Amino acid sequence: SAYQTVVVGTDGSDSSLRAVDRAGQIAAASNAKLIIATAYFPGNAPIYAILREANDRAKAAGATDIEERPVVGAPVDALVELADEVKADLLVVGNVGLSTIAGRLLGSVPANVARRSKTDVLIVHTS
Amino acid sequence: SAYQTVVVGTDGSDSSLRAVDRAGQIAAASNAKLIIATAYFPAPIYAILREANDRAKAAGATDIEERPVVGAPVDALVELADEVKADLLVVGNVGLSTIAGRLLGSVPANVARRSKTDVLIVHTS
Ligand SMILES: Nc1ncnc2c1ncn2[C@@H]1O[C@@H]2COP(=O)(O)O[C@H]2[C@H]1O
Ligand SMILES: Nc1ncnc2c1ncn2[C@@H]1O[C@@H]2COP(=O)(O)O[C@H]2[C@H]1O
Ligand SMILES: [Cl-]
Ligand SMILES: [Cl-]
Repeated sequence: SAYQTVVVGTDGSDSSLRAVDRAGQIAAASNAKLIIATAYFPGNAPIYAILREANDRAKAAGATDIEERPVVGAPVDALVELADEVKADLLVVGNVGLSTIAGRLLGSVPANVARRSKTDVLIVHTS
Repeated sequence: SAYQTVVVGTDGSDSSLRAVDRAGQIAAASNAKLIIATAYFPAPIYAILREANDRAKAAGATDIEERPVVGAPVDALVELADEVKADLLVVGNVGLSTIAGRLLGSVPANVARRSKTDVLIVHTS
């Protein structure tokens, strides 16, 4: 059953843009819609700079159906909620934060996304 | 450039066979080889792997290897992915969102953290 809708979270980090490269490849192969999301607490010119570069990276990896979503709020909430809202088949994040003791105990975006998601989660090895 | 070598872990559970189903489909769509791995301690095992092969085929995959590996699930999956130069490791989600899991460890969380490859955690339960 092919992925139809893939959501990828980027904060503009090089690590995260690697997560976008991969989501873009997976989307192009599944023939899926890719949704690039960037969560932020709000001026807001850099959020759209992040989304256009992510778009360019995803398009270079093959994706052709790409949507950009600037989302107001915290990263975990914004990605999980977005994924429920668009009925995403897959949610993609990088792995920054997964290995520190403080991230394991206090939280990180990939770990909390993995725990909270009701869909498949791809954790791209970006660091 | 796609994923070319996909590893999926199964213990024979129905939940882990849904992870095999998804890995099969990804392998098909990517044009990759699928490796089906079952970690154990010292054969139920070939029964398990034959079911998994059947499911993976049903899913579109054709280039399949069965690989039984000795040891604990996380160690065996992570070492195998290293040895076979896996581009993607696929596991199901049992234990991931439970406190028992934070306390005893879960396969998916430990794999996500310790693998050196992309990890797809399938929402199998
Ligand atoms: N502000 C954000 N918006 C969307 N996703 C984010 C944000 N911050 C962190 N993430 C995700 O968490 C990931 C942690 O590792 P990466 O930097 O490789 O990639 C990151 C993104 O996928
Ligand atoms: N002995 C094992 N061999 C390989 N993979 C395992 C083993 N035990 C658990 N797993 C993996 O961890 C996942 C936990 O959820 P599932 O049962 O959906 O799918 C399981 C497998 O992918
Ligand atoms: Cl560690
Ligand atoms: Cl719990």
